[PDB]
Amino acid sequence: MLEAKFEEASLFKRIIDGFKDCVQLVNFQCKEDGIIAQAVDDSRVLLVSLEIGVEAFQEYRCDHPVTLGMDLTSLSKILRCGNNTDTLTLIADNTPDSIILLFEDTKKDRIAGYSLKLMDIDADFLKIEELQYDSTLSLPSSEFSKIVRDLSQLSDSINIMITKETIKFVADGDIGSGSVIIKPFVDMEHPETSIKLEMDQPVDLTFGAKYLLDIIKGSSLSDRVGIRLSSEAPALFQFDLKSGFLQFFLAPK
Amino acid sequence: MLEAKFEEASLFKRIIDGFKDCVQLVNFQCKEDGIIAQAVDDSRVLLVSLEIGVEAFQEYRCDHPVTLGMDLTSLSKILRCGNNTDTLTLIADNTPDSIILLFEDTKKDRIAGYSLKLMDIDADFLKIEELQYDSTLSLPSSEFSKIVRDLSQLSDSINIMITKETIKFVADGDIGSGSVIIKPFVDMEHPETSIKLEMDQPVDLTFGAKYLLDIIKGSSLSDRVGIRLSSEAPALFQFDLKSGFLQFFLAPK
Repeated sequence: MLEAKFEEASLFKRIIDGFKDCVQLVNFQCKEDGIIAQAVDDSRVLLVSLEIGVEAFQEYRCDHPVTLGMDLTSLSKILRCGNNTDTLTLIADNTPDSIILLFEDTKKDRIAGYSLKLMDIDADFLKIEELQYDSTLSLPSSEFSKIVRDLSQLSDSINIMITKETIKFVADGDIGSGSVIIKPFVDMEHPETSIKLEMDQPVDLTFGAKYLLDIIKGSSLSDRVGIRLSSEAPALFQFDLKSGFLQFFLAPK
Repeated sequence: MLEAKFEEASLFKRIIDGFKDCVQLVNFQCKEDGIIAQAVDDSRVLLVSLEIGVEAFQEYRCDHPVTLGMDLTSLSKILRCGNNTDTLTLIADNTPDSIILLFEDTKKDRIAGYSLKLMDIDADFLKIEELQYDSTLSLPSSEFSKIVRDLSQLSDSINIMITKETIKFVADGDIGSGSVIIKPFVDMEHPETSIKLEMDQPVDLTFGAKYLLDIIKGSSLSDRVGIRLSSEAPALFQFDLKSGFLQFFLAPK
């Protein structure tokens, strides 16, 4: 048996939102300390990686390991029906054919439950090693969205350059041309607004805008996003959850 | 989908307690206005009949009719695990192979769920008609237990006679012999303790003690029990629930 209950259904919706647009079928591997879910883009360009620990749930129980392979387009249509402020409880038995999603509001005395047919996903193992990066930075995730959403109009590629106190984004296409420079800064009154940069080595990297358009969809999960960049390895984008994260690994062109 | 949630798991335990000892396999027929479950004794002597309306649950949802055929010995072993003060939620999908029982305590942040395999019961339809009875009476259900438990030791049969202000029980066997006479009475300060009798016609009936031993197991569900007796028809024993009842129909020897 598995019982994983979110205080706010919304949390789970937004988790599925960072995923559904760039991968369709994902296994969710539940065990005693919580859930990880990890998927590749088809084209092997984008790896997505979720961790939700026990502490993220209102109440959680998983005595024996289960894999919940579920279609995110389907899952997402069921999640659409929940009030975004409801209780969400996931329930699945020992060897599951199905998952049960149960929206509950103890205030209004309203209860709803939906059933989602699990499927056999059979994905490639993902070997995600822990690395050292040339540069590390954080900023409000919504500042990151706005830059990505704006420059994306102009080019399929966005170039990111990091130099001593400079984070530079550039997009150059057929119609137009964009350039944004942000500087690390400490915000006395509002530290959540700060841009932090830690640079061991300058970096200069190009990424497909389409993939950055996918990653910025993790934004609703966290005020801030952490970007780790390196000349040899894929870049890493991370949105911290209360007791977990959503990570994207992206390869430069 | 079906979601039927009891504020107190205990209510459901005691409901299953009035049943499990005299019938093993019962269908529970859920629909929009709630659940009825009805079973015969093998020997066709004892009919059991449950009604639980919507108002009996904390929250209830059943849009489409489902039959939950379940083994009460099994069901009862799962129910044993619940804290008697917990939340119990029953969940079953559209066409169910299984039922899910979910014990929850929002105070301790403890959650447990168990799965029970439904089975195909195939019972006889029960034609339960509404009748006129010679005599009708109520009394504390626990007074009824004590009389039945005591006289049962002495004889496989208990004789019940009703005359103008007299309710008489008699048991006569090989070892011993018992006689209890209770008189209708109004209890000023404590009306729940009253014995009420309404007699249209005297009655004189014998019943198998074993079957009365089964019926008095409905006692934990209600302070009072109503007994309706007639010379032509089976006797009717009823424990009222908050918005339903548990009935037993019993044929005299």
